[PDB]
Amino acid sequence: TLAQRLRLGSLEPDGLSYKESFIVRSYEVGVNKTATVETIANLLQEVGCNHAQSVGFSTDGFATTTTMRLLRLIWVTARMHIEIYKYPAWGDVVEIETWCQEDGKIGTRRDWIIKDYSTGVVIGRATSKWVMMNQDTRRLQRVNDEVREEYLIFCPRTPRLAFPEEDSDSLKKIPKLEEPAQSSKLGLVPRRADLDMNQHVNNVTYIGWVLESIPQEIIDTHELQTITLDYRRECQHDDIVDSLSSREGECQFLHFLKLSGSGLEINRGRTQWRRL
Amino acid sequence: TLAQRLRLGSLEPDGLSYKESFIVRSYEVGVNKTATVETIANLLQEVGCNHAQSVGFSTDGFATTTTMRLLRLIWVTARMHIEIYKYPAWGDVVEIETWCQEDGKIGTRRDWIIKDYSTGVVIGRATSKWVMMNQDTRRLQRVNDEVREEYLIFCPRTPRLAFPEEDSDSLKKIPKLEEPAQSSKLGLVPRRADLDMNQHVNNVTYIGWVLESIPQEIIDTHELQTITLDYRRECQHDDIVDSLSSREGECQFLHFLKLSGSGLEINRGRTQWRRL
Ligand SMILES: Fc1cccc(F)c1-c1nc2ncsc2cc1Cl
Ligand SMILES: Fc1cccc(F)c1-c1nc2ncsc2cc1Cl
Repeated sequence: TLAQRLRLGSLEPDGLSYKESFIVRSYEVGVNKTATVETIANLLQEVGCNHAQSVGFSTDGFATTTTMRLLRLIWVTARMHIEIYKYPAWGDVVEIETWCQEDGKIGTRRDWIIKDYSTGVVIGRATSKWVMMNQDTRRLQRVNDEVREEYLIFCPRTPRLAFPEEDSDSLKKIPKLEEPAQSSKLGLVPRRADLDMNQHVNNVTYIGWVLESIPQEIIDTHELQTITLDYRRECQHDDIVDSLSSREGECQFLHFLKLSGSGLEINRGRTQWRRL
Repeated sequence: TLAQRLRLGSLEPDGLSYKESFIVRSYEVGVNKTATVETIANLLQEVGCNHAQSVGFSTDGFATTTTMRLLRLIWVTARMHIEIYKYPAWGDVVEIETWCQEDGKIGTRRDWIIKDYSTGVVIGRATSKWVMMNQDTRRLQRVNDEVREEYLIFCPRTPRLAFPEEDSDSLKKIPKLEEPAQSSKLGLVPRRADLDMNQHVNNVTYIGWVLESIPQEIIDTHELQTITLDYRRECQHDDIVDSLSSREGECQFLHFLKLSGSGLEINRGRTQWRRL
């Protein structure tokens, strides 16, 4: 397709990773005169999509194989973990590599390295854990041996980890914060613009909501260094959400999104912050 | 710079208009599987900012001349008018031409043509009125003959109009909608994410707030064909917005944005809709 030809990317030599670069646009930058986390997350999704496209997945339910489509099987995000050392500026060229390895029998892990292409310096990295689910029962699966063959051709056989260090913050359990929470943002409702292709509430919306929970004093004086998010439930368009946070100039916060009425958990998270 | 070498864009020969093309990315497409209005608005900003950059304007300012810098002056939208005939799909390429001509001495008019990249068929167009504003006082300004000298070199001598037709919808005055209004979206609040470099509410957010007021039946069964938005008074980060609309297979809405507390008008608008 024309987009594959023109895009600033391509499969890498071994064909087991994808690389694409993006010119940071003027509207992508926030109060810190640099790319918002939302922007970064979007680009993580874009390169993930384009990787899938380039190995022959026919953009249906994302990353679904020919058999998965037939057996009504999909990939759902259990965890996202983003770490940014340095937010890029308007007009910077950011290179992002992404690839996918097996994650035992439960599902799949997608990683990302984020470079400033000019310097070649790593400005961020990211890792994510996904699980196979029957889209009809919404119930988890041992990854069929049929499916594994279809996708593992396009994955490195031996570990490639964006986070290869020992007790990696990326795999740390997140506990439920104790109510009442130090900070809260109450009665949040998805806006229309927050809804994706398939009418699900966008990952960037969950990110936004986590930040809404943070005290003005911290965002005025600090920048987000890491975010971790575990997803339990999809938030419906008319659902009403309370976003909570507590602590646990370099600070961490525990997060928790629940439904205002039910009290039911939508997600929980952790965010680390650096001083400006 | 590397960004300009990699952008699908360039000044035209004459140095009086700028053209840049875009691949519609995965997260830029809404429920209709086509680019959102928020993406198209964003793209119109980007191509305008890159035209500024291309004739030697610096960063930290959209088209703010050497003097404007010194006086702490910026450009703000008085009126936006967009028309889309066809929304590009995920993966499609659109070319946008943009240029800027003078609007008496109250300010400047920026216009856009949107074409399909391959064919060069017109799928959309836009025009806008901008006025100078002190970025600190947030107060509108007499356009200096000093600043006119600095920019007028890069504006075509004789009118170029994206809307060359006679009694153009783009120039028609917008009446006050009669309250109480058919449709409403109350207690809207700027998100942290809506705030730009300088800490004020993005142009695109006001468009979103207008679409929030339209009934679900319409968005489910129709596409936005045109929008006219007047910006009368700014939304502050701490302000709360009520967004109103009424009617007046092609349907129109009169719009009105006011502050929940004051009852102060910030914006008034028209939207024209086509059936999917
Ligand atoms: F898109 C892919 C191209 C090549 C190899 C892969 F493993 C994938 C893939 N990426 C995923 N990302 C999140 S779940 C998921 C599942 C798969 Cl099969
Ligand atoms: F960017 C520009 C490049 C070239 C010529 C111009 F006149 C501009 C310009 N464009 C604007 N667009 C909205 S306000 C505004 C003001 C100016 Cl001075």
